[PDB]
Amino acid sequence: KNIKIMRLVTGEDIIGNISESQGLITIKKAFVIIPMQLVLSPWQPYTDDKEIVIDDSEVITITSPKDDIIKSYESHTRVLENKQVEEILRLEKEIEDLQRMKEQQELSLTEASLQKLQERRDQ
Amino acid sequence: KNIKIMRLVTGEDIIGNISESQGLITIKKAFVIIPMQLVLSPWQPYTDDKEIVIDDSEVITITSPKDDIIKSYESHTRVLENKQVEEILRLEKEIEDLQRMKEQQELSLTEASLQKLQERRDQ
Amino acid sequence: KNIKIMRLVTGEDIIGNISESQGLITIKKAFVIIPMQLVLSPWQPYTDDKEIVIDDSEVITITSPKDDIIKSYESHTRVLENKQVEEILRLEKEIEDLQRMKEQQELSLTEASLQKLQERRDQ
Amino acid sequence: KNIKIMRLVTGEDIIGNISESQGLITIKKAFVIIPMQLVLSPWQPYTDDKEIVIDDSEVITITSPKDDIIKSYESHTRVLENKQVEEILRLEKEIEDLQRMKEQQELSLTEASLQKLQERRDQ
Ligand SMILES: [Ba+2]
Ligand SMILES: [Ba+2]
Ligand SMILES: [Ba+2]
Ligand SMILES: [Ba+2]
Repeated sequence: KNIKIMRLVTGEDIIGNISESQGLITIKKAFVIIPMQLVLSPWQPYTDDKEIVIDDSEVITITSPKDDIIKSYESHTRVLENKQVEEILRLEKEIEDLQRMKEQQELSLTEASLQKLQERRDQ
Repeated sequence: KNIKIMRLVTGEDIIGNISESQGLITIKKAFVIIPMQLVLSPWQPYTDDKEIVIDDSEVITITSPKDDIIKSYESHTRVLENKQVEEILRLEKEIEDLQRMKEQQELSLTEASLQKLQERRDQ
Repeated sequence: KNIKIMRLVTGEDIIGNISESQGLITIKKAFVIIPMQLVLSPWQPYTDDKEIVIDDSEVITITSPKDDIIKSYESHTRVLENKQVEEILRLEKEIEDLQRMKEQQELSLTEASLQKLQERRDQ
Repeated sequence: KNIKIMRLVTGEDIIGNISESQGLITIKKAFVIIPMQLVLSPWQPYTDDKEIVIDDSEVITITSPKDDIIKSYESHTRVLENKQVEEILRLEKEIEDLQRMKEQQELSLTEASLQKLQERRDQ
């Protein structure tokens, strides 16, 4: 584990897990720090990739942060995971309930209705 | 097929498929006729059984109806089946969409998060 | 266990545990279903008998219900038992407290007062 | 086919078909993603070239996107083509109608008028 803040050539502050292998660096769980206490936002809200590879030629400064920001970052990154798991449980329960109710509703049906059901499902 | 209206000892009018075997009669797709044009309602809205067996000692009159009521009954009994099939398709599509979205959401997860997911699902 | 709804000659819907032995049937934990969701009420609120015996000649239809009503009936029949037990605990605690307080109050008394107490209790 | 979102040094998000051959990359059907649901806009609205060649030294991150954005991008890129074809049909029909009407109008003319027509067309 290695948490190091950095400043991008664009002019923004990125905090996350860093790995510097061969110049090009790998970033995990990156967060944009908005100056405003502190506010953190997702860096790449359009991708699900765990790691993002960038080039060291496009980063200005890489430095270790103070402990308060470390605590805030850890708290935020565990709250997000907890909420994600809670939503997964909610979705699974709703899916199970809907499937059971649909099964019971479909159970009471006639033969011709079942044939029409199959035909329209095929269509 | 045999459609015969009847009047119950309670004082209500039941229309549906009738079968008189050994005194006790079997009724399918029974409908209560409300005097008000004509209005039909389900007879036993708390059961999913296709056939209901009653005793001939508890029915006053059993007579064949006119053609207009036959047409209305057939129209209503096909509209109900059509709506039932449409709702079955709606439910199946919603279930499939929800399952797919939950699968994609669960795909992006970490190992420790997956372990916590499994533990809480077991609980 | 056997839950079957039935319709009485009076024109009401009874749900509960049923046992058909020799024509005459035994009913346990009967509930009147009021058409209004669903609302259930006690059938015989003036008796404490667990089982009630009626005659099959006085019942119109006996049919198995759908699963939603089964779930509602089970929930209601466990909530009633839970509330009954809670009230039993409340009454026992109140009785114990009152008895203890009366005992301490009676402890501080004189001999002539005790004799008058005994005489008036005898009266 | 290969759809990968990327972030430019300018600070914008480009989604489209990507091909990385020799460092310099080729982009087809590029779209600017405006953060606002999602909104997509054309990247180069002043050129008709199918492919645009850029340099990898001018791109920060290249990552695969999630499925929702893929679906939205495919829907938008088929709607645009459908509308383009519809407009082509509209224009062709209008041109044919105008040409036919002009032909019929020109048919009814005199010899001297035809000579003046030819002279002024030559001018
Ligand atoms: Ba540097
Ligand atoms: Ba009779
Ligand atoms: Ba009977
Ligand atoms: Ba690069």
